[PDB]
Order: sequence, then C-alpha cells, then structure tokens
Amino acid sequence: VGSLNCIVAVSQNMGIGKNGDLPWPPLRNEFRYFQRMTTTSSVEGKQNLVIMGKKTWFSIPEKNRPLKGRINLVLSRELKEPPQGAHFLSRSLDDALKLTEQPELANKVDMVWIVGGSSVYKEAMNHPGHLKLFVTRIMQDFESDTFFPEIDLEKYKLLPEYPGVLSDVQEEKGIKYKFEVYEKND
Ligand SMILES: NC(=O)C1=CN([C@@H]2O[C@H](COP(=O)(O)OP(=O)(O)OC[C@H]3O[C@@H](n4cnc5c(N)ncnc54)[C@H](OP(=O)(O)O)[C@@H]3O)[C@@H](O)[C@H]2O)C=CC1
Ligand SMILES: Cc1c(Sc2cccc3ccccc23)sc2nc(N)nc(N)c12
Repeated sequence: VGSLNCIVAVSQNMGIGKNGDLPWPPLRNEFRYFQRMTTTSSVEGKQNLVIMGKKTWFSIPEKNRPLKGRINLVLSRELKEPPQGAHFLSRSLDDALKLTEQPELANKVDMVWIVGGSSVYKEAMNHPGHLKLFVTRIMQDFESDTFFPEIDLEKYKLLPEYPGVLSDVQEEKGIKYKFEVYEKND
C-alpha cells in the first residue's frame, strides 16, 4: 500500500455538497480530473482504493458506480453489507485502513484516496502521518449544506507545483477554478 490522499472540490465558502449533489452545475473536466487522479496507479499490477461515506456513494450517478478501475469501499455502521455495485464495506476509517494491511488487499492496492464526505475528511486530516490533500478551489460562493473541514496551513503546505496537475485557472460554464496539492507530515 502506498500514499494516503484526500481529494475534494470546494467553493470559496468551503462548500462541498447540497441536497446530495454538488453545490455547482456539473464541471466535466473537474470530474475528469478526479477520475484521472484517483484511477492512475504509479505501480504496475496494482489498483487504487477509494474510501467514501455512505451518502457520497449514493450521490454518484448509478452509471458511474462503482468508480471503474478502482476498488470501492464504503463507510457505514448501519449497512450490513456493501451496497449494490460496491466492493467492500467498513465501519470506521481505521478498519478500512487495517483492511488494506490484510493478506487479501496488502499487495493489490497502490494509493488510497478518501473521496468524501465531511466526517471522513476531518478524521483523516487531523490524524498523525503523511497525508496529501488534492483540493480543487471553485472560485465563487455557492449555497451549500455540507462543508470541507478547516485546513490548518501551519501543518499543510501548499506545493508550488505537482506533476500531472495544472497550475493555472480553468473555467467551465462561467465558473473559474484551480487545482491545488497540500502535504503534511507529522
Ligand atoms: N468534492 C466534493 O465536492 C464532494 C462532494 N460530495 C457531496 O458532499 C455531500 C456528502 O455528505 P456527507 O454528509 O459529508 O456524507 P458522507 O459521504 O460522509 O456519508 C455520511 C454517512 O457515511 C457513514 N460514515 C461517514 N463517515 C464514517 C465513518 N468514519 N465510519 C463509518 N461510517 C461513516 C455514516 O453512515 P451510517 O449512518 O450508515 O453509519 C454517515 O451517515 C453530498 O452532497 C455529496 O454530493 C461528496 C464527496 C466529495
Ligand atoms: C467524489 C467526487 C466526485 S463524484 C460526485 C460526487 C457527488 C455528486 C456527484 C454528482 C454527479 C457526478 C458526480 C458526483 S467529483 C469530485 N471532485 C473532486 N475534486 N473531489 C471529489 N472527491 C469528487
């Protein structure tokens, strides 16, 4: 198992979701970017694992579920088995990560990507260790009911470049946004 990473897109007022969808209209290349980053494994013969909350799972369009070319793991304490189309089910972030050190998964998994939502991000972000955040800054306010947790800039350094990540501003449907990578090691 290699890197642990969170990936998110967030509005200027820290919003990530609204009524079970994104706060903004669909941004095709943003979804492409998320797909490219989470799918691509820096090793041969391995796959990345994506970990997500139950509400995130059911926010993804059925036709993109499971997220293809990745091992999909859902967090829930109410479900008794993985949802239709998912691969694994865990009861805590720790268990999901323990599960990666299993004989079963140990040698099939390259990167682990936490793909949301709020509570999964917060726990991963406050836990000691080496962690990167891939943050798409959506450069407007949007009405939101679910928020990204505070990024403590004392611990998380914004990297001045990162391979395979564009630095300049993008725009789709009249909404500008930018890609950022943060790293901590504590
Ligand atoms: N990048 C972005 O902009 C992203 C946006 N989104 C959007 O954000 C919102 C997601 O919402 P959010 O409410 O934060 O939901 P989550 O995806 O975190 O789902 C919450 C449910 O997941 C289970 N869960 C969460 N964490 C854990 C855990 N550590 N261990 C066991 N179970 C856990 C609980 O389910 P149970 O009650 O069954 O125990 C909880 O009720 C949606 O609107 C979605 O579209 C989602 C991802 C990224
Ligand atoms: C899970 C996710 C997605 S998938 C998704 C998540 C929530 C609602 C969606 C609605 C339509 C299509 C896809 C949806 S896009 C995206 N972008 C970044 N930078 N980070 C993420 N974690 C996601």
